[PDB]
This record gives sequence, C-alpha cells and structure tokens, in this order.
Amino acid sequence: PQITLWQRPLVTIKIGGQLKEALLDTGADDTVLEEMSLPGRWKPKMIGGIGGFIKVRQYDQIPIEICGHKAIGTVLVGPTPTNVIGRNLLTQIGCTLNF
Amino acid sequence: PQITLWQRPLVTIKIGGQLKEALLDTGADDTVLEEMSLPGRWKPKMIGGIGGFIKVRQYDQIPIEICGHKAIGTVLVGPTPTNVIGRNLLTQIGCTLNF
Ligand SMILES: CNC(=O)[C@@H](NC(=O)[C@@](O)(CCCN(Cc1ccc(-c2ccccc2)cc1)NC(=O)[C@@H](NC(=O)OC)C(C)(C)C)Cc1ccccc1)C(C)(C)C
Repeated sequence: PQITLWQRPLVTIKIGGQLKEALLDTGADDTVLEEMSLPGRWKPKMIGGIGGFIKVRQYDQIPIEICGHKAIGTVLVGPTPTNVIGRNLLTQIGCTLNF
Repeated sequence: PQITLWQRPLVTIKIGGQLKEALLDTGADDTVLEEMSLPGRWKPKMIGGIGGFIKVRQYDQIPIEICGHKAIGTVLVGPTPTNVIGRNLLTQIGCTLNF
C-alpha cells in the first residue's frame, strides 16, 4: 500500500503471539520494541540515536508479520520510548521510499 | 526516485549553499542537523529520541534542497548522531512509503 507521511506511519505488527503498534522507520538500522518476552537465545547490545544509547536484548530469527506481510529477522527488546520497525524488516516486506 | 532500504537511505542535501549528507527518516517528526550556522533568530525545542532528550535550536522557513527537490521549512540544529530529514520535509518533497 502507499503510506503518506502527513502523519506518523504506524502499523500493527504480530510478534511473539502479540499485537503491537509500531513505527515504520527508514532511518532505523534495527527493529526495537518495548519490553516483551521472546523465545530463544539473546545477547546484549547497545544502540544509539538522538539522546544517546540504551541497552537492549538482541533476538535473531524472530518471525514477524507486518500488514499481512510475513518476515523474519532480528528484533531488539529494551527501554525504547516507542516501537520501531527498522530497515532489517522493511526490506523483507518490500518497503521503499518514493518521491 | 524509488529508494530501497538494504542500505541507509543517505542522500545529499544543500542548505546555506553547502552540501551535506542526510538520512531520510520516516520515524522522525522533525529534521535535525548537526551543528552549523543558520540566519535569523531561533527558538528553543526539546526533542526525544531513542536515547532520551536533547535541546536543539529551531530555525523556521529555511530553504533546503533534498536530492534536488526544493523545500523550505523548520530545521533543528543540535547534538544529533547524524543529519536526519524528518516528515516535515519529506512531505514537502512528496515522499511516501510503498510496499
Ligand atoms: C544507528 N542507530 C539507529 O539506526 C537508531 N536510529 C534512530 O534512533 C533514528 O532512526 C530515529 C528513530 C525514530 N525515533 C522514534 C521515536 C519517537 C518518539 C520518541 C519519544 C520522545 C519523548 C518521549 C517519549 C518518546 C523517541 C523516539 N524518532 C526520533 O528519534 C525523532 N523523534 C521524534 O520523531 O519524536 C518526537 C527525532 C526528531 C529526535 C530525530 C535516528 C538515527 C538514524 C541513524 C543514526 C543515528 C540516529 C536505532 C534506534 C534503530 C538503533
């Protein structure tokens, strides 16, 4: 679908059996979600953005569904102020910027 | 053009007659650039990012070219890890998300 940017591009995502609202962010390298439980192994990671860095848990090969489009990839979980879907997953659903 | 997201959506922008590299960020409400000089008076603004808040200088009605597309809008100047072009300007150049 074509998403305009007049408003924040928020979408519903299905992950870990849960439904969450997340921001499609082309400027984000990774996908980071607020505290939640995910299965499998994980490793600590520090990610930075405006304001500095925050520590998160990195889970790889996590199944995810965005706007009906299924994909799998790395999901970071930590004290992020808002849920963000990064390029690592945007690519998988064939998302592109156009103008 | 159509920009894929396998790599960071970095583009060349021109502001104050100088060329700079910036990231097209759909997850940003505003446009924030690294320290630089701009004409006129500025207003204070506190913006929040993944790592927390920072104080920035707000300049309005600033001419800025993005990938050749002409825009004139608000530009925030402050301690940002990278130059980011937010929705306020992405909308001026007709940018949309597609998948
Ligand atoms: C290598 N790091 C990254 O790729 C990281 N990227 C970012 O932080 C970037 O993509 C913006 C990611 C979206 N985020 C989402 C966000 C939304 C709301 C809040 C917030 C604010 C106050 C209170 C509660 C929440 C925090 C973050 N939005 C903002 O931070 C913007 N904020 C905004 O639109 O909010 C007014 C800003 C104007 C400050 C730029 C900006 C960035 C790009 C490239 C290099 C360094 C940084 C990472 C989070 C994916 C690891």
